[PDB]
Amino acid sequence: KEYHIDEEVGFALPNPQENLPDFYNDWMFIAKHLPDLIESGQLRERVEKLNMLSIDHLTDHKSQRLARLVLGCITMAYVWGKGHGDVRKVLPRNIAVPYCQLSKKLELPPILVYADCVLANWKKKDPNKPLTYENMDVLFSFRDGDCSKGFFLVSLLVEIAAASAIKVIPTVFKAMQMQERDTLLKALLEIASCLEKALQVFHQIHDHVNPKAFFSVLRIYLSGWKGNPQLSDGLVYEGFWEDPKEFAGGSAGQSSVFQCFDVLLGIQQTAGGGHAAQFLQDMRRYMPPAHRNFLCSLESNPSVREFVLSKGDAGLREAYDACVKALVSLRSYHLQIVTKYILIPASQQPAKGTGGTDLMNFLKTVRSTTEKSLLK
Ligand code: HEM
Ligand SMILES: O=C1C[C@H](c2c[nH]c3ccc(F)cc23)C(=O)N1
Repeated sequence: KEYHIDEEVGFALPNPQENLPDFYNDWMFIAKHLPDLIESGQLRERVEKLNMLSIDHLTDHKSQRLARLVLGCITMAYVWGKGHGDVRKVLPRNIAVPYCQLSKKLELPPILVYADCVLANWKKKDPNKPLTYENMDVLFSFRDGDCSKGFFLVSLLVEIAAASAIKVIPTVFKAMQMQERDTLLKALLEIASCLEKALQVFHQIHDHVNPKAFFSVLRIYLSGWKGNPQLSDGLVYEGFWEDPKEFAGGSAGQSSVFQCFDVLLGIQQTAGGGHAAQFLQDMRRYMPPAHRNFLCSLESNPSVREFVLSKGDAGLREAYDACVKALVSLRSYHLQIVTKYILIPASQQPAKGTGGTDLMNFLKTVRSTTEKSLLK
């Protein structure tokens, strides 16, 4: 099927919708003017003084995703608010019930996710320029000096960078069942080049993001109500659910990019039964419906790994390894990001990433599992 993947931007939503139908200018204004409404303390009230708009005037997917994004950021700004510690352990029935309903139709859970605040949360400034940081901006933000532009867009520019490798994947599987060795070597080497060029994109996080800002401000807003003490037994979605419900916060863990290439190269991240594997399977529930699909479509295919090892073919192993290396490289570099942006900021606070994991030995499990797949 068509797995909602683009030749140019891969898993990212292509040319997203910036404006909702006029019926929803109530929603739109609260989200568009979020930095000032919590700077004041009128956000929770402006949301409480909102009547229940039904969802059935959102027609196409682009719209429903922008509504997800609007209803998403509002729900976070409400619950967390100033984010200086005072929380709302219950969500207003009037924002809850339409957001819980849109989330059920899209098969996503009712909380801001990677798909919303990165993949649907962008536009290009001058629509006849390339997809660089200068010529791009996010649609929605939480506060000022939250460095949410840098964070969300460097995240995106990696997704973009990976799209050139994802489009090669069908060549790999065709080459295997057509028994075309030269085609397959070229394909894996191409996927390799794209994945090692994506490491340079990661370097931009230092340029456009600020450690203390991310950690003390933006981290609090992308945070979830699942194993969070602040909201002991989840959040109450008044009207929709009889009890309160626990849902994990936003994470690049909800990125299909890194999981896609783990599955392709037969790196069994989602096997073994432990904490790291479990997190990575669970975060697929937070991926869009058609991406969740794409990943198990890749699991359904014959193993590139089993195929490559079946032959005494140095060049093919070298190419397969070059891919696995690229993935280690990125996860090795990503460990340095986390040290700079979470570990040290936390140590100057008189860990806990947005996802909710024992992150340092979680990442190194996931990093270790990757380099265990190196053939040689
Ligand atoms: C300031 C920047 C970043 C920080 C502070 C950060 C932090 C973290 C943390 C704490 C986790 C563990 C999951 C959790 O508990 O949330 C994680 C996982 C992950 N991050 Fe990041 N991250 C950053 C940038 C990026 C970017 C730009 C990407 C990709 C575009 C990325 C990709 C991932 C992936 C795929 C995982 C899941 C684990 C894995 O597959 O290796 N990260 N990150
Ligand atoms: O603390 C973090 C940051 C990191 C992350 C990287 N890109 C993201 C996009 C959205 C989001 F909610 C979180 C992230 C993560 O998985 N936990």
